[PDB]
Amino acid sequence: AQNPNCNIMIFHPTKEEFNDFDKYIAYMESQGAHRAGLAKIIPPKEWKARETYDNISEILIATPLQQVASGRAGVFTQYHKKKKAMTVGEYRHLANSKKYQTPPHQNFEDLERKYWKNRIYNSPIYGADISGSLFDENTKQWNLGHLGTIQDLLEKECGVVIEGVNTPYLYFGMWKTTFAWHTEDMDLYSINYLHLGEPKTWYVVPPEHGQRLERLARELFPGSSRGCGAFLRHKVALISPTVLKENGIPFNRITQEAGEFMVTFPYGYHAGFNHGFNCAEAINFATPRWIDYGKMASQCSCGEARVTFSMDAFVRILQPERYDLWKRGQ
Ligand SMILES: O=C(O)c1ccnc(CNCc2ccco2)c1
Ligand code: NI
Ligand SMILES: [Zn+2]
Repeated sequence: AQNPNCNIMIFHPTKEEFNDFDKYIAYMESQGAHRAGLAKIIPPKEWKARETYDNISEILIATPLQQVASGRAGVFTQYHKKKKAMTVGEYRHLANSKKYQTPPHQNFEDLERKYWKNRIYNSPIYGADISGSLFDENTKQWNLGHLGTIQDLLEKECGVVIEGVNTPYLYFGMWKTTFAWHTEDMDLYSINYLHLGEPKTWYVVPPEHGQRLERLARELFPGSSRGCGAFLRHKVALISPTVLKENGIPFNRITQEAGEFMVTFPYGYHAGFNHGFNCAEAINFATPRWIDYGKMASQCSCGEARVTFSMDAFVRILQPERYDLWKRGQ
């Protein structure tokens, strides 16, 4: 079996290998990449997402979210307070202000230490889940707005035509902005491209050990667990690497830099934080290997989790027994 220790693998495709997205994902899996839950892909040197980032300041962040923490430094929840709209130019200026800017630090490890020591004491503002794309329409390889749709994948694999669309989202970050521990909707894959700015640090649990993370989360967030059997779907829980190590949870970490892709694999729990002002683009995708994960994915039926119209069909076709209860929640 390839990659038995479930290490995060890093790939350097050539421009020829970068031509067929599905083929390359299958190749990575042939080398065991999926066992980690996360892989890094460094694009060929000939490739670019677009010409420049000089003309992005007039994008609107209609609902910036202030991420307010509760708990202890290594075990906390965050809630999202809605703020007034602002442009990307205004947001960048805010990110770079004395109140919000990245502190002096020696290296990535020092900044990680500062994050976990100090995150709960601040409330950074995140520009999340903004429908759109920054890929040039003439970028022909790994263009996140031009991937095969999940609906077409389900149809090719299962023979059922369904409604729904699948489009990319933009994420504008600043120092300490945080993505909580989660898997993707329906335990899909994701692909994430860091277009511009400062790095993003990721934590990931191997899919084969996801239930270990779930068990710890139930113990660490007992009221949330009583409220919902799939409360990690709420995307509010943070657990530090120190706490994970104390509890024997297998995980890995890696830092993504501008110009790099990350792929998350089905049922790979992940979390992380931004180093400073940045912009990422992400989308969910599927392969034939996803279908059996989609059938088994937990669902939030308590009303809290934010679900798109497109998830209806996935639940309806893959999880007909659950559909009734899940719809009552949505
Ligand atoms: O803030 C982030 O950089 C971030 C990191 C990881 N996971 C996510 C959310 N899931 C991916 C996805 C698929 C479509 C849109 O997002 C966000
Ligand atoms: Ni994600
Ligand atoms: Zn719930």
